[PDB]
Amino acid sequence: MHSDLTFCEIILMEMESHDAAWPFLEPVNPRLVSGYRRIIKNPMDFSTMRHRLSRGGYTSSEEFAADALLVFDNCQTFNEDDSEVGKAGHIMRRFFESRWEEFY
Ligand SMILES: CCc1c(C(=O)N2CCNCC2)[nH]c(C)c1C(C)=O
Ligand SMILES: [Mg+2]
Repeated sequence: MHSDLTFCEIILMEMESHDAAWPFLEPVNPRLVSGYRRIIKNPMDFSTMRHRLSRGGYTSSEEFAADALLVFDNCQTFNEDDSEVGKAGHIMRRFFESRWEEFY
């Protein structure tokens, strides 16, 4: 588990500092985004994952991956692939997938 969570801290650090991370560093404000609340049932973002890691809320690295993948599933559900947020989400999703795979 210490091995699991060490990897999680590395990959989240790397995602938080990525150029394409800007749509995911804070929760979407649904008051500012028409339709977000109706369409996205389980919002997720990097600061929520950071907060959860800080309070010890992740037991395994599979839990952590489920949150990361939820970020990018939400992104592809709500944003067009050719939108600014959609393009950034594909960059971040490919980064995470490839980085997760050269560990496990
Ligand atoms: C276009 C709105 C949007 C942002 C976004 O612009 N920001 C993230 C929140 N903090 C400020 C910047 N991020 C996402 C994942 C979305 C949507 C609708 O999926
Ligand atoms: Mg693949």
